[PDB]
Amino acid sequence: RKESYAIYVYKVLKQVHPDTGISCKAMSIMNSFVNDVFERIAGEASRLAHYNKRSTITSREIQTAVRLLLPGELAKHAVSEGTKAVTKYTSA
DNA sequence: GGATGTATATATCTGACACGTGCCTGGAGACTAGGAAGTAATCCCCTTGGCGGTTAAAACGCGGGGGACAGCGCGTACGTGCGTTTAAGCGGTTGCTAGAGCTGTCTACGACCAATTGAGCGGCCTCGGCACCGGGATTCTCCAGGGCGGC
Repeated sequence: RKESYAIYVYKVLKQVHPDTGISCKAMSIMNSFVNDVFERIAGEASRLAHYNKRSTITSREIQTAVRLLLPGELAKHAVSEGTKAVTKYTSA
């Protein structure tokens, strides 16, 4: 009961590299990275909601936080990823 | 004798004080639930002062040469100044649209709560692969017999 991100990072690793392992320190670094990106995007979306006098955080605020924080092709590819995930989640 | 410098008085300009009003946001009073303080138990990590042994890192000394720094020359590129151009800055036209603010209505979306159950965490059993032990096949070193030579 430690509430980590290790199993999902492991499944993503088996998606991109099915025959590659990962050490415990590298897994801790990946968990810290996911937590850092989560709190950056959530803080930017919270600030965006407060700037526009909105009481809710929607996918638009998350999208704007992604386009604000992520640079270059990372931003547009993450927008395409999140957009098609939201489209798949809505239709079904 | 005429006009100029200077002092006191009066009207006007301007920042500041108080009065008035709305309104809406903070304060007063009451109630309630849960966040956090406190308590006890268990277990593992950290503290302080020691010992022993390995060993690789740290320290010290010394020679030498590479590099930092100073000086000098030179030539070029930037500062300085002036005359000319040009465009910024201001004021102005003329319509339309974007956007803030306010009011109003409504609806879909998210909070909330109860029941459920299935994905996450731990252990247990098994397989894939690596490794330990016993047995069979192949090649290397050696001891002895036969033949020849000498007195």
